[PDB]
Amino acid sequence: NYGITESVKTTRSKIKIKDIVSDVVEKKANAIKYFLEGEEFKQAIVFGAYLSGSYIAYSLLKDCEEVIIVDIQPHLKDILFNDGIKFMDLNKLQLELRNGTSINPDLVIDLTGIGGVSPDLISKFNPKVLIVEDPKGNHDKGISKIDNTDKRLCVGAKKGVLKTYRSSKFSKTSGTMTLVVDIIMDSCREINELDSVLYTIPNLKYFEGTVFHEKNVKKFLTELNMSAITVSSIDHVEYELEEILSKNISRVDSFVKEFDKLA
Amino acid sequence: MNYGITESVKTTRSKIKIKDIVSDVVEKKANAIKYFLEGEEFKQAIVFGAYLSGSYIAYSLLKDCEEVIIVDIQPHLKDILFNDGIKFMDLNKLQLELRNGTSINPDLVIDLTGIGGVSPDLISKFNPKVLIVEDPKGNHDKGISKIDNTDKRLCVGAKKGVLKTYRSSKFSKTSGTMTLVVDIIMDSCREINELDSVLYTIPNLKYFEGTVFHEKNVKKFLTELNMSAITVSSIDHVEYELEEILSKNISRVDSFVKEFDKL
Amino acid sequence: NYGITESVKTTRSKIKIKDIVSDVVEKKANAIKYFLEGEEFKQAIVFGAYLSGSYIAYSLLKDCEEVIIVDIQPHLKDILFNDGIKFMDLNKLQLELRNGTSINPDLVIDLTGIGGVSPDLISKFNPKVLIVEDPKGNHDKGISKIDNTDKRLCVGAKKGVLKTYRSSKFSKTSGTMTLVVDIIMDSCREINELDSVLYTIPNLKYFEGTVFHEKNVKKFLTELNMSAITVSSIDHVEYELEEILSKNISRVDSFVKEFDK
Amino acid sequence: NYGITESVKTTRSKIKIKDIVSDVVEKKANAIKYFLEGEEFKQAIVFGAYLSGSYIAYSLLKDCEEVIIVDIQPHLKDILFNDGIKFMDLNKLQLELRNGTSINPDLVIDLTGIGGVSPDLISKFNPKVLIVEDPKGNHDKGISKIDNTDKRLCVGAKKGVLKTYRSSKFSKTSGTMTLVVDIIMDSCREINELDSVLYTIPNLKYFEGTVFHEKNVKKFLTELNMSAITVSSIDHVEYELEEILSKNISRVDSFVKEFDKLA
Ligand SMILES: Nc1ncnc2c1ncn2[C@@H]1O[C@H](CSCC[C@H](N)C(=O)O)[C@@H](O)[C@H]1O
Ligand SMILES: Nc1ncnc2c1ncn2[C@@H]1O[C@H](CSCC[C@H](N)C(=O)O)[C@@H](O)[C@H]1O
Ligand SMILES: Nc1ncnc2c1ncn2[C@@H]1O[C@H](CSCC[C@H](N)C(=O)O)[C@@H](O)[C@H]1O
Ligand SMILES: Nc1ncnc2c1ncn2[C@@H]1O[C@H](CSCC[C@H](N)C(=O)O)[C@@H](O)[C@H]1O
Ligand SMILES: Cc1c(O)cc(O)nc1CC(=O)O
Ligand SMILES: Cc1c(O)cc(O)nc1CC(=O)O
Ligand SMILES: Cc1c(O)cc(O)nc1CC(=O)O
Ligand SMILES: Cc1c(O)cc(O)nc1CC(=O)O
Repeated sequence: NYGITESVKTTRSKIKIKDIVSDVVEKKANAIKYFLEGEEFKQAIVFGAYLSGSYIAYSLLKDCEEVIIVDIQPHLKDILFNDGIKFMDLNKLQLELRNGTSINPDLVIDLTGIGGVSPDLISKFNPKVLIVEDPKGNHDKGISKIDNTDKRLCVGAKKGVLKTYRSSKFSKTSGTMTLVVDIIMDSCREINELDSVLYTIPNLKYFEGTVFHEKNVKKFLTELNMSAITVSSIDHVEYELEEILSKNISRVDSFVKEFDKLA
Repeated sequence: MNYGITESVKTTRSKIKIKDIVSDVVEKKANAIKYFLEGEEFKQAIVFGAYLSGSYIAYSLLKDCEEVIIVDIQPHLKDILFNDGIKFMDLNKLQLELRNGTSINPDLVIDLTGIGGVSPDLISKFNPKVLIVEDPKGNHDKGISKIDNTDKRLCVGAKKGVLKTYRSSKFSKTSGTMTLVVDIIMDSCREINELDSVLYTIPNLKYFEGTVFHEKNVKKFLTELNMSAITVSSIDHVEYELEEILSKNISRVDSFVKEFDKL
Repeated sequence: NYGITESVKTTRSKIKIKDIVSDVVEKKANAIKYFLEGEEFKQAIVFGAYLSGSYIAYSLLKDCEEVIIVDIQPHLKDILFNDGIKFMDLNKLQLELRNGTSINPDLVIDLTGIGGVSPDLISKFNPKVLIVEDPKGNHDKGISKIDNTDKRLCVGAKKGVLKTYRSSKFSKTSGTMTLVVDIIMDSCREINELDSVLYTIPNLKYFEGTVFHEKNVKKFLTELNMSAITVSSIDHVEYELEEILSKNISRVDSFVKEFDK
Repeated sequence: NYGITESVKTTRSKIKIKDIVSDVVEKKANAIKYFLEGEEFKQAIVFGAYLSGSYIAYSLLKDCEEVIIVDIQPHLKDILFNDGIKFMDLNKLQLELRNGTSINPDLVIDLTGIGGVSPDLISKFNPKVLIVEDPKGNHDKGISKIDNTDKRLCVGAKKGVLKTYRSSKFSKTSGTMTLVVDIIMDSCREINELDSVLYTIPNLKYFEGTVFHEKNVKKFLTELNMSAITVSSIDHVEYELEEILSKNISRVDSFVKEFDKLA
């Protein structure tokens, strides 16, 4: 399409924010898959539905008979896309733990990160495998101080820490939201330098507010259908726009590092 | 300022709104013109290009100009004018009145249309005391220089001037108010993200130009500008630094009319 | 080609600082050539021997019968590589201008920039063509304040301003040195992001000091033979290193903008 | 000092490369000091004299009766400034281990990083404390692949990993040379943006080559006495130049992260 006049072009990227989220959640899910080495489980409990928790739970359905997503926010059941996954709010979980025997997972995954699940609640399980997502990205004193990932690695015969970074680029956290935003912002800066570009728009907003303040998952999902970037230019930049975004998405590297505990 | 996903993370929306950035930029352009005019009074001022800075620049000319007329190829842009003292004419109505009338004979002509805008031929039909042409070019870009014809538009007026707007020490592709606002926001984000404890920084941007020229909805566009320029997720307070970074980037904008002497 | 151990490689760029200087001076000389449209001159006077002036004077020898380089520093005669170019210091030029008739150029080119040639000295000529190099690059208030390029365009039937920028990149001035330094620095940042790179070294120093403080052109020319960049990496980066540098050299765009009457 | 004419000022930074090196080696030595909690040792063995190793060995003399620096390069004995530090080449250490009993350290520190000490040689010791310097900085696939820091933490009752990063900035390694170079380069970017600056020169060269190819420590030490940055500007920037460098040096954060065997 054209801009203000036919002398300027407007190009909306084919890559949408949801395609960026998808690629990142998938890398996290594949990092977990690789660490699990094809092991099968009777009951998997995943803490934290947003943002990568939903796909990671879907990915566990193949080798896990029962997959339970647990979240402190009951409205996050709406972020699950597959009915095979069971959703439990934190109160219902804690209630069932005390007055029941149905909760005894062999796989526990903590994806809550900063200010999330307490090591105390994790200590109530005895799984074969414990995976804790490390929210820390590149160095930041403020984030390191509030982080307690090591304290959460208190159960499981096998323990692992899910780490996610961008090769050659700086990111403050390993969070899917942070990574998507950083991939978009870095692509923007390089796209603006392409010949004939007037300006580059990253189609961003505080998406996290839609999910946790407005409590509207449906609206949040609609907001992710937006082109990641919109560019105003004199010449065609469509090909270079997709290449810069794809290259930045490809920088994402996710892996589970085994936390050695001999006893 | 509010909590994010949990009480361990804060969300800070900047006090500075996108409209405050737009306002500061348009005002710098209007003051650059004011300074160049040296208090000279005019009977009829014609301003080509209502969007984005033309609206305020026309309002600023009302003091020393008896009649101020905004001319735009888009008739719906009459909605971007905020003062009823500014007369609005579409390009057809102007061209018609020029041929079959004598009411159009301005002593002050201002072309703010930039890229793919007013033709030097239409400018040649006037004989003002002062001609000011806004140069859309920012920092060097071959694609933009090729399409630019600012020098060809400086064909009339006893006194000629070129309105130039740049960001001191920073790169911008154009002098456009939209380009500058976007670049100020993006550069502020880059620096804000480096503050200690910041997780991620969101520039609240979108293709605002599309709302004005594709959707043809000025009202919606104006509402979209009321949004905070930046939203930050952090562990610690960044509210004061967030405003300081933005203010410093807004201050980098330098607008001036360079006299194009001729005899 | 190994570093501290055989597990790390050291790669010195094939492109030398002199190759970057050469490419930038040639772009400036070609910008002037295109503006002159093949016009022939009897006497060309070029103010400012360092850094592009030397090559620009050499490039004028084809269409100019006499080419004179003028400079406030007499030792800069050493930066001229062709004996066909005549060298005069600023004092000798001013003396001859006042008490003589041998100086009456039809082509005047001012390349001194910041704190250089006075509009008063330029006003003493009546050439067919005048070219003033604009030292300003991208926007900077401090540099704009001290700049007086417009005041120097006071003579010549045809006037032009030599402008040089880097497309899509920020540079404070249009000066050859600054452009070489900025090309090197920007290449280094992108090279550091290549996979397996540990660190990237721009082989820079205050080269200007060797020329104007130490007053040693020979040493300065030897200093330019160094590789522009040295990289420590686990994997091969030879070709990417040359591609990033070449792309940054290619961003340089020089042109003479005609100043009407 | 002036430049080409008196209209331009040349400013050489008061901060020398050696001062930036000093701040980085000292932070590493203080990170180790803090981790050791004042514990005293009979024999400390430090692998890798260059670059931070020499000062780290000097810092251990207070609480260690015997401090031995071990290096694969015999000429690196020249980088040690204090005669109290005993120097042994790699061959001499391995020979004495097999045909002797004088080598039985209670403190082992591996600072060799990439392509350095083999876990096999580390396995030959039985110290009270083992500290392995992690050479990895922020994420890079190539560097992570060649890194084997975890495999080197095979001995010691107490294990620690010395990590060094730049808060909010990207660095490929934790190496003293990499950090100094990155601090200088980042300071240049910001210094170049100061008003009136024409250009900024980082006074860098391949210093590592002087030490390992030319095998001249003396020359290397002389090369570090140079000002870190030289700036050409119209106005005074002395105070800002030192402030930008100091702020970048301050971003360096070194710490030993404990690895608990719990056995
Ligand atoms: N104690 C707790 N128990 C269960 N869920 C929690 C929790 N504390 C926070 N959460 C939930 O966990 C999520 C924290 S955000 C996690 C981001 C995720 N690691 C990613 O990279 O996408 C939110 O859905 C929040 O509501
Ligand atoms: N030939 C013409 N005559 C009158 N108005 C025109 C025109 N071509 C474009 N325009 C109008 O001029 C504007 C071009 S956008 C101008 C951007 C402006 N310089 C700024 O910095 O804000 C739009 O309002 C457009 O509709
Ligand atoms: N008044 C004057 N007359 C003649 N030469 C001068 C002068 N003032 C300065 N110079 C010389 O002009 C040069 C200024 S350096 C300018 C940089 C050059 N435009 C480039 O891009 O390479 C120096 O060689 C200096 O000795
Ligand atoms: N197997 C080995 N045994 C002992 N020293 C070694 C070694 N391999 C390399 N070295 C030495 O250890 C140093 C590796 S350089 C590591 C850089 C250091 N971590 C810093 O940040 O300053 C060099 O001096 C090298 O000669
Ligand atoms: C990673 C992360 C987290 O674990 C908790 C929180 O509140 N915010 C983030 C940032 C993000 O979601 O990207
Ligand atoms: C400057 C400018 C212009 O003159 C014409 C156009 O279509 N777009 C822009 C960019 C902008 O408005 O910022
Ligand atoms: C451009 C320029 C100049 O006009 C005068 C001076 O002294 N230094 C420079 C910088 C440079 O040589 O690049
Ligand atoms: C850290 C490091 C290392 O462990 C091995 C090597 O060859 N180079 C470096 C880089 C540096 O010294 O910064």
